[PDB]
Amino acid sequence: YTRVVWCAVGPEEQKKCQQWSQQSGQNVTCATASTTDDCIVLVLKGEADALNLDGGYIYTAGKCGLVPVLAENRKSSKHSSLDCVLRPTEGYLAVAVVKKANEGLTWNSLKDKKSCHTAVDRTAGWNIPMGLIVNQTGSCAFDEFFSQSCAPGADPKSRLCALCAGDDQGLDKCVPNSKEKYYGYTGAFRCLAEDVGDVAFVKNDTVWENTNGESTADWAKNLKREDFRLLCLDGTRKPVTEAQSCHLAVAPNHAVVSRSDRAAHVEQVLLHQQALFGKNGKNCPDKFCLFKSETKNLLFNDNTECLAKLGGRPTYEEYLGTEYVTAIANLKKCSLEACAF
Ligand SMILES: *[C@@H]1O[C@H](CO)[C@@H](O[C@@H]2O[C@H](CO)[C@@H](O[C@@H]3O[C@H](CO)[C@@H](O[C@@H]4O[C@H](CO)[C@@H](O[C@@H]5O[C@H](CO)[C@@H](O[C@@H]6O[C@H](CO)[C@@H](O)[C@H](O)[C@@H]6O)[C@H](O)[C@@H]5O)[C@H](O)[C@@H]4O)[C@H](O)[C@@H]3O)[C@H](O)[C@H]2NC(C)=O)[C@H](O)[C@H]1NC(C)=O
Ligand SMILES: *[C@@H]1O[C@H](CO)[C@@H](O[C@@H]2O[C@H](CO)[C@@H](O[C@H]3O[C@H](CO[C@@H]4O[C@H](CO)[C@@H](O)[C@H](O)[C@@H]4O)[C@@H](OC4O[C@H](CO)[C@@H](O)[C@H](O)[C@@H]4O)[C@H](O)[C@@H]3O)[C@H](O)[C@H]2NC(C)=O)[C@H](O)[C@H]1NC(C)=O
Ligand SMILES: *[C@@H]1O[C@H](CO)[C@@H](O[C@@H]2O[C@H](CO)[C@@H](O)[C@H](O)[C@H]2NC(C)=O)[C@H](O)[C@H]1NC(C)=O
Ligand SMILES: OC[C@H]1O[C@H](O[C@H]2[C@H](O)[C@@H](O)[C@H](O)O[C@@H]2CO)[C@H](O)[C@@H](O)[C@@H]1O
Ligand SMILES: [Fe+3]
Ligand SMILES: [Zn+2]
Ligand SMILES: [Zn+2]
Ligand SMILES: [Zn+2]
Repeated sequence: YTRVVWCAVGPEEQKKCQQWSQQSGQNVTCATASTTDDCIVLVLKGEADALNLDGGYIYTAGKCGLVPVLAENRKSSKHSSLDCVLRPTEGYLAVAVVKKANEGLTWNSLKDKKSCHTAVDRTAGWNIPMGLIVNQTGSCAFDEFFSQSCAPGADPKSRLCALCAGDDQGLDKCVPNSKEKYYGYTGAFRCLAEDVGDVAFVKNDTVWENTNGESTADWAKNLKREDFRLLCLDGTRKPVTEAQSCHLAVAPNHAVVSRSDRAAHVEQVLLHQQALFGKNGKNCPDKFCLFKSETKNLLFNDNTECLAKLGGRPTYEEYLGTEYVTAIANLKKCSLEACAF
């Protein structure tokens, strides 16, 4: 058989990947790159096999010929009798989150406010909110909309990176990897929690997972759900319990992608690796947990119960959904079928 070469984005993911590799008996090994796009390029070159991607990155990867293999499946209600690996995914809720204390901030007064984004090109953090904003403002100048932002992956000298903080030393400001303090779901929510931004573009789960003691992290320790609100598209504000009626979109779950020629083997290896290291995994938590990273969502989201089989052997467009694909396409006209590499 062959080994599977995972691609880790940044040095923290690399550390986790190297643990996984050690525990896997080298069935999985690790390549690393600085950005998700660079990992995609490694995969395209055949120098890595696979990584797990947000839907916006799935679009990039898809255009370049990479295919979805398995999807993250979090806890559900529905389809409650089937195994996680066979339970249909549900998709996560992209939300706009503000402080309750920031009274009178709504969707319609976001202009010239400070924003926190997971990263450029990600679903909840970018594609959905900026796609909506471009459409409603009828302008492609999404780079001049918020007074300041943290939008990892944007030009570090620009207003879209002005709120980003980098790493301990204050290097890597605005890089789109976990070295950036305000990267990703948990980083963007932290940017809001610390009042660096006025609004965070994250998902519903992020808010719950980092409040009311669900996170023991210093910046999250003491956060309370009731101190946050969601911005609905109709201009109202709701408690974070109302995400099902106050979201920006429903997003397709992050999913593993590979070259088509390696998909079957990546799939088999992953199904076995999560049997060992997944949620009820034979050797998790004693040895290693693939879906834990102390809240940092490294390699996979920490709320992943399993990687689930896809159904209909879907193309990247089918997996993302035609509506989301066209929304992305429309947005990218601002910055039209390619491989961008
Ligand atoms: C925004 O993001 C949040 C973070 O992801 C989401 O919150 C999380 O939601 C999930 C569930 O969607 C929660 O997971 C659960 O946590 C529970 C406690 O830790 C677990 O314990 C029990 O789980 C059972 C299964 O869900 C529940 O029992 C029931 O299920 C039975 C059988 O299906 C049903 O049967 C009925 O029961 C009735 C009782 O009176 C009876 O009258 C009827 O005749 C009928 O028999 C019924 O549905 C029942 O409720 C049980 O209640 C426990 O919950 C559970 O296994 C699961 O792991 C996370 O805890 C949430 N996380 C946090 C931090 O809150 C949030 O949902 C999301 N928002 C939106 C809108 O998507
Ligand atoms: C920012 O603005 C842009 C521009 O408005 C916007 O892009 C537009 O997005 C629209 C929504 O995706 C899109 O409109 C479409 O819907 C048509 C049908 O959608 C269907 O739903 C019904 C009901 O569930 C079902 O019958 C279908 O199964 C579809 O799921 C779609 O197609 C048609 O084909 C059908 C046959 O296959 C026919 O029955 C029917 O006659 C239609 O011809 C359209 O192709 C289209 O997807 C707009 O096209 C699109 N505009 C442009 C110019 O591209 C972005 O969405 C927005 N950004 C954000 C983030 O919101
Ligand atoms: C690494 O991958 C190999 C190949 O899939 C696994 O090998 C299994 O080994 C046991 C014991 O020799 C056999 O009974 C199985 O038949 C092998 N797998 C298959 C399906 O051929 C091995 O278990 C993996 N190790 C880890 C730690 O992941
Ligand atoms: O792959 C299943 C995905 O289903 C949805 O996608 C729909 C989409 O809503 C619609 O525009 C189109 O007509 O059909 C696709 C199915 O490919 C969601 O995008 C996701 O929840 C699912 O991954
Ligand atoms: Fe995402
Ligand atoms: Zn092999
Ligand atoms: Zn909806
Ligand atoms: Zn198909």
